[PDB]
Amino acid sequence: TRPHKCPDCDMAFVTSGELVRHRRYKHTHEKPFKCSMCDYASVEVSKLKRHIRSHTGERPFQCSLCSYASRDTYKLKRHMRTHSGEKPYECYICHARFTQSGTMKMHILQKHTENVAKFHCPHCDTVIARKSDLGVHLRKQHSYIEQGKKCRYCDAVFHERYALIQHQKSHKNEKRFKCDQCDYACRQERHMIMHKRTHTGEKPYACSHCDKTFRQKQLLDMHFKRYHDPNFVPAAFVCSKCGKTFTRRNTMARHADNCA
DNA sequence: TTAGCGCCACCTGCTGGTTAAATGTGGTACTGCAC
DNA sequence: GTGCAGTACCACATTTAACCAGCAGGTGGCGCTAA
Ligand code: NA
Ligand code: NA
Ligand SMILES: [Zn+2]
Ligand SMILES: [Zn+2]
Ligand SMILES: [Zn+2]
Ligand SMILES: [Zn+2]
Ligand SMILES: [Zn+2]
Ligand SMILES: [Zn+2]
Ligand SMILES: [Zn+2]
Ligand SMILES: [Zn+2]
Ligand SMILES: [Zn+2]
Repeated sequence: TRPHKCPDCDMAFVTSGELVRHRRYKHTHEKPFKCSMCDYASVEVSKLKRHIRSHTGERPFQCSLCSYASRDTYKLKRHMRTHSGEKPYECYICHARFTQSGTMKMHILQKHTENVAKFHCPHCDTVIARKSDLGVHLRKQHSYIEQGKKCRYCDAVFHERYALIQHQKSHKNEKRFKCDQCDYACRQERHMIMHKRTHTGEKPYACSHCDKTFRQKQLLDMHFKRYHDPNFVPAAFVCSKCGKTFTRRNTMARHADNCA
């Protein structure tokens, strides 16, 4: 039961080899064998093996059910959870199960904690929680475009999407449509079409029970509902101080406020 | 002693489905004015 | 009062990007063995 103990820390190990290796990890901090490619070194030979494999790209073990070959056995074991499911880790609050420990840690941090430090965009004012989400934001909004992208409503050309969106947000209080015969302007195409119809005098809309024609659909609907609906009675608003009748609402107030 | 192996975690990073905020559409009242 | 013309609400349908769980690559720590 742990014959050996580390003098400089609290760890106790059964064998001399295990305690020595623990001393290598935390106390000796030596680098006898490093990689032939870079300056990285390790304590165990298998760590240098997998580092060399990452340098070269060798995948020893292949998945039984899929076409994935892993450089390490633990990678294959974790991959097997894709086919088997079997989410080991469980949240202690919402009791949700997750396949990887990091997934559970991120879930608990971002779903059951209020004050969590967040990342700030180096180029814009947006604030994001996850660094991966920040990378997506940078790669989408802040990416550079060689060919550029013209503004939707002007001849301005931008290379960063964030700049393009910020420019296009300045055109949301503008009447692009302008009549060629007068100074009238509007924001929706239907209004411009109606104005040009009034300019030309065209009345495309026609009543189906009379000879009358209209320049707008709403006008024809109101005429039909008035002069072709026997069971219709107009709304009459009565002054509360004198009693005389008024049809439109605003006129009734115009009389009631000045009535005696 | 010592390399090998197995397990486990930690750290980092990418990626599609989900969803909620933002935004564009169009039906339908709603007034100003000329008659 | 009313019809025409232009405007104003606003419920609704897209649009878009953060949210989030699902994944994989590189490294650090430990417990035994057989070699
Ligand atoms: Na409109
Ligand atoms: Na996924
Ligand atoms: Zn120690
Ligand atoms: Zn190396
Ligand atoms: Zn598989
Ligand atoms: Zn949870
Ligand atoms: Zn940004
Ligand atoms: Zn513009
Ligand atoms: Zn005009
Ligand atoms: Zn009619
Ligand atoms: Zn009155």
